[PDB]
Amino acid sequence: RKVELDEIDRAILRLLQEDGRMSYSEISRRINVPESTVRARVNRLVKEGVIRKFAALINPFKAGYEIVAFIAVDAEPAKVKQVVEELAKFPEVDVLGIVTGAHDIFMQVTVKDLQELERFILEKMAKIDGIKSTETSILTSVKKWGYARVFHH
Amino acid sequence: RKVELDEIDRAILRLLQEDGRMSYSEISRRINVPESTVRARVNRLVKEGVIRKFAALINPFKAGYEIVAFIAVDAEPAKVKQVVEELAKFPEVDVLGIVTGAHDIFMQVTVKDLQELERFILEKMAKIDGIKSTETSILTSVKKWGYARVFHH
Amino acid sequence: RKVELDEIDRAILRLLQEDGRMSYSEISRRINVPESTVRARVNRLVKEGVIRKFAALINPFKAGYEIVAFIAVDAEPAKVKQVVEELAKFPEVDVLGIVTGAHDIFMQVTVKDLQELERFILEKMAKIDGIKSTETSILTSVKKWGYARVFHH
Amino acid sequence: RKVELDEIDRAILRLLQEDGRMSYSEISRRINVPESTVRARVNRLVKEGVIRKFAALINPFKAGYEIVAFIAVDAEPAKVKQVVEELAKFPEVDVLGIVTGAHDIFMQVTVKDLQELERFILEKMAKIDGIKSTETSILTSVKKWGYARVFHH
Amino acid sequence: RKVELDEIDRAILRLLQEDGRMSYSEISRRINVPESTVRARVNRLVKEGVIRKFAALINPFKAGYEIVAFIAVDAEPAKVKQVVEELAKFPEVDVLGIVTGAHDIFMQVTVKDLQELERFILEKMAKIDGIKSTETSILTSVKKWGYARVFHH
Amino acid sequence: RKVELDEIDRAILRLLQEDGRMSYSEISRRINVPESTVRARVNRLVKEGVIRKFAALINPFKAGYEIVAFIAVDAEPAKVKQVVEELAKFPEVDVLGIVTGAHDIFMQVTVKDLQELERFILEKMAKIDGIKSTETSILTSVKKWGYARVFHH
Amino acid sequence: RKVELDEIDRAILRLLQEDGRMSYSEISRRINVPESTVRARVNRLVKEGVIRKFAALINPFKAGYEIVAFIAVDAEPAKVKQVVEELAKFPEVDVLGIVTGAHDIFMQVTVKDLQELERFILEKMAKIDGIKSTETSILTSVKKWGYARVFHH
Amino acid sequence: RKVELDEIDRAILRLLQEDGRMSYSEISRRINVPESTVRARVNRLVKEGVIRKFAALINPFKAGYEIVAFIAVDAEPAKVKQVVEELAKFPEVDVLGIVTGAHDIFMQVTVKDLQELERFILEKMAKIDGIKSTETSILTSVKKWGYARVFHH
Ligand SMILES: CC[C@H](C)[C@H](N)C(=O)O
Ligand SMILES: CC[C@H](C)[C@H](N)C(=O)O
Ligand SMILES: CC[C@H](C)[C@H](N)C(=O)O
Ligand SMILES: CC[C@H](C)[C@H](N)C(=O)O
Ligand SMILES: CC[C@H](C)[C@H](N)C(=O)O
Ligand SMILES: CC[C@H](C)[C@H](N)C(=O)O
Ligand SMILES: CC[C@H](C)[C@H](N)C(=O)O
Ligand SMILES: CC[C@H](C)[C@H](N)C(=O)O
Repeated sequence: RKVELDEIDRAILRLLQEDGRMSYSEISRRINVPESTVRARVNRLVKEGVIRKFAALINPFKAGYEIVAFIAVDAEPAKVKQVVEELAKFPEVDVLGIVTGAHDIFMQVTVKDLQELERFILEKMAKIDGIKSTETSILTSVKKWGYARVFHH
Repeated sequence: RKVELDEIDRAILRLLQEDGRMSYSEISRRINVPESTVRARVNRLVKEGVIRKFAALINPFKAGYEIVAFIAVDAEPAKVKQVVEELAKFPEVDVLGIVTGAHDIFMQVTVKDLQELERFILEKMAKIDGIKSTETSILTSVKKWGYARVFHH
Repeated sequence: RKVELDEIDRAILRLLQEDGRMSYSEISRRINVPESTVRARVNRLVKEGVIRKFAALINPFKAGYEIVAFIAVDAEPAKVKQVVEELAKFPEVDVLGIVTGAHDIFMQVTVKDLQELERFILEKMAKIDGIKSTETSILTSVKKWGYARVFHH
Repeated sequence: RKVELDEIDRAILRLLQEDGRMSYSEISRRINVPESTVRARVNRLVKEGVIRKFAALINPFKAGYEIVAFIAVDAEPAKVKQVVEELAKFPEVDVLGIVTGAHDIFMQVTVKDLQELERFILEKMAKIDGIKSTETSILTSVKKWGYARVFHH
Repeated sequence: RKVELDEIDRAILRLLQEDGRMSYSEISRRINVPESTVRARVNRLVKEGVIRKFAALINPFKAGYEIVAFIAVDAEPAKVKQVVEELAKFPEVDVLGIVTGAHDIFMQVTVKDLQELERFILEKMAKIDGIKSTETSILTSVKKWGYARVFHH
Repeated sequence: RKVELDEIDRAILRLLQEDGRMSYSEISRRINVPESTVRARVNRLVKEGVIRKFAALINPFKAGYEIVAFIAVDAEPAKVKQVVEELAKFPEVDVLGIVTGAHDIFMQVTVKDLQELERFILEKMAKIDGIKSTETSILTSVKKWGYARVFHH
Repeated sequence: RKVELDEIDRAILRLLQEDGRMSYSEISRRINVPESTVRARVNRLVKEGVIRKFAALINPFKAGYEIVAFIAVDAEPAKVKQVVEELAKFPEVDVLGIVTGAHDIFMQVTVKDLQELERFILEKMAKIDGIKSTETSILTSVKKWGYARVFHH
Repeated sequence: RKVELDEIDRAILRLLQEDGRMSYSEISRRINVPESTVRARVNRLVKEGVIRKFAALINPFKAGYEIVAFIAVDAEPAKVKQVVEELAKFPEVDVLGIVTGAHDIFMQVTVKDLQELERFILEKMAKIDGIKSTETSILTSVKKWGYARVFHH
């Protein structure tokens, strides 16, 4: 699973997290590596899946999403994988995985308001076979943002 | 807090989540809007903070990070804000906020292995005044990735 | 959903929470606004649903109700709305809503004694399809009263 | 503590919960009891504290309050009474009491938005000596309203 | 439900808790009341059910019972009463009732050893329709004994 | 700790749990053992502590106690024994021990009403050094009674 | 169940826990007991089952197992024994028993990595009839090792 | 940390878990490898720490230990490592590590009876600085044994 990375790969990844739209000319000047080996190394990082893709990181509060929430899901053990497959199709779901501990499934969701949160949980998620329970924790403030998939509804 | 957005702004945001390195020429062709109004609208989205920035979205598993975890933190009520300020300085911390529910603080962290996770929790976080308890849930698989800040240690 | 309110509307709402039977003559003298615009503004607040209605606020302990309790209900996710619809028909139920967190449904109930509480939970609520569990917290003292619907059994 | 009530008292209480502004003339016609004994019985109910007072029952969502929440508070056992005394002074707090179970103190609060909820919990409640922990459950919908004290901030 | 008691009744109850085999002659001397009114008052206390009966209070540890445990039972809400009826038939069960809180049913049991505890829980209680879960808390020491029904197996 | 018991001892214990005031004449007739060996065996059971004593078993509901409750206590680990010593002095406390599990101390209490329960928990128990938390479960009905120490306040 | 042991048996057991491959010659010299009575006593300890067997105690981390975890299992009460029988067949399971408390079944498992842990829980354990829930706690460091059954997959 | 192992190493480890006292002559015959390379490979496994040591695996129930328990420990975050260091010195503690989840520290202990368990928890563990809480789960039956360090008190 791990892809071999060297010092130059990590330097490129650091710059492309500073500014995802950085030119390979600018990376080249800053790490004293040829534009050409920069370009080739980025194409390999993408080809290998180290870079899934590039994105605009959106502030959902500024975009008019009032509700960013973490939902902990309890699911029938034999249905956990199928429940994750169904959850992944909703554009409200930003982050989704299977976890150790007291809950089986962990997700982050972004919705416009509390009535949209309740519709999402009770009219969409609750119809998935195998969901026994949900526990929603609503962010009241965010110090460090992750990734929000927004306006895909 | 909400910034006024129209149909064209949302279209641009959708494309810039598809490919964060999309040229304004390419957005212009795809939404039949001038490169020039595309450029001006993106500069306003960034200026207003709707777009925090652009980034490479990294697969931490492929980058050699074996541990992606959610940590729920219980903190002395009067210290919650100060605890968040201290937590935000660690490059292991990808996502960090204050939440409603049974826990006060929610975060995602990315570390190389279980011994790095324990060092992070017991030799870094545990020295913060006001942390009473931590509960770590380790991702065993991720269906939908968020945002990982990686190689900043 | 929000109804537009100005300074005078809020002043009227403050007085009508001080004394729900306050004459529009008395409100008029106290906020130096005409009885006539007071009357018209109250009719609009009621028409718009800002004022649901006026009520006597009853002390259930003084009325002979010994048990004021909060019940947290866990329900099958797909049945939560239908469970709330059935719960709303009981006159024991004063306050009833859907909530984020560890429980799905939150309610306040008022009953005469512990045997009436057990009959309510086990012979009325428990027959509702979709209720998995109830957790009752009994008020031993009330510092600030809400609203009790009483003698409707 | 219980005040002696008869059939006519309960009939009056039922009507004054139907419409808190009902004339004693109207109650008199509906229960075939003299306006005069109606008036005297209501004055005794108020004098005895059975009727705390009359109020407008406000829909906080329509009044522009987006957040109606139940907060469960864990407090140092020796400080529970003093914590309740301090909590009672905030106009955000609608309902407040001491409870049996896993939490010591139960309250309902009404605030304008999530940032006001966090300020209330972390900059007001958290400064009270003896509060160890809070757990907030946010109403996403209300089927049966209680009592909200609003515009007193 | 409450049976009318006076000063002399309470005095008799105090003495009959000091020594359940106390003669009415001895009670008569100690409270300066006639043996005859003592006898008549005890017959009424028994007839009315204030005194369920008299018993030897046994130390189960000294009787060779190593395990005195409290079991909290979670039951399907619609089956709680029937579950209690079935539980009451086992002679291992000393105390049994329905409770407010996180559990539905509370009991104390006395068994000879850990293998008898597991047989009781898994081969007797677990076959009752409606039991979803049990949580056993084993007494490691008893400061104040209640009542143990022993040698009835 | 275990005291040696034979078939006749167990037979006597069974009868003295049927009726704690049973004459040794009556036990003698029912188990075909001499009154004299019956008497000697009971004196040894008491001397050895197998029989702590005899008591009237009281129905607290009929005696006017409305509240029979189980309280789970969380205590500082180093103070658990001292907390039990202090708890044992209250006549409200019927049963008291140290337990395995999520709570340290388990007790049953009997008080007249909810205001007496709150005074007991907050003005008596809460002043004990080392009590961190209490969780009270109130009996709404009792199928099998234990032992209540009553009228000792 | 207990097998009679004397001073010499316990001395032999202490030495055979120091070094499971200790010669009976070496035990004989160290406890000043004949090789022959040492041999006979060890054969009886094995025959009686006091010594289940001898084993190499393996460090799973050094053997390339990255994941040593404790799994708490919640099971339908009537199926707990059958669930344990099925769990015992997996070579990943090192320690397995039935427990008092909030969980029914407790086990330790050893697997190569997080993806093997998830496959074990979701594709093997989850197919067992009667498993309602699992809670995995992953060891981040071990101060005192138990017993790991390794390379049996 | 991982030590390089081949097919022959794993075969030797499998046999030395079957019988920890197996002669290298017997391993040699069973895997068709020279006694001499068997001996050298075992000396390297021990030298590298893959084999911590060899031991008799004892059945504590047969050895007269009635109580095998798992204890979950909650500790002040800054003291977790020091608490583990102190816990490791007790011979009652068989297995001890730091864990992810709701508890910080996990251990297995073996003691003779319930009074020894309470003395261990309250007079030994509870005196360790930083222990906030313990939760003991007692094994009622063991299907698969781990490792018990016994008679070292
Ligand atoms: C793979 C983990 C599963 C889903 C569960 N949360 C557990 O801890 O065992
Ligand atoms: C702002 C929320 C705080 C931190 C706490 N989690 C609560 O629910 O009340
Ligand atoms: C709408 C909320 C639902 C009912 C659940 N309590 C949760 O937190 O996810
Ligand atoms: C009066 C009740 C106290 C505050 C606590 N909640 C208990 O159940 O014991
Ligand atoms: C009657 C009480 C029921 C059984 C449940 N324990 C509750 O608290 O609501
Ligand atoms: C003796 C038991 C202590 C008090 C705690 N309840 C535990 O389970 O470990
Ligand atoms: C035998 C114990 C069962 C499985 C459950 N854990 C209880 O505590 O009652
Ligand atoms: C290293 C883990 C710590 C001790 C805690 N149990 C947590 O999950 O975060």
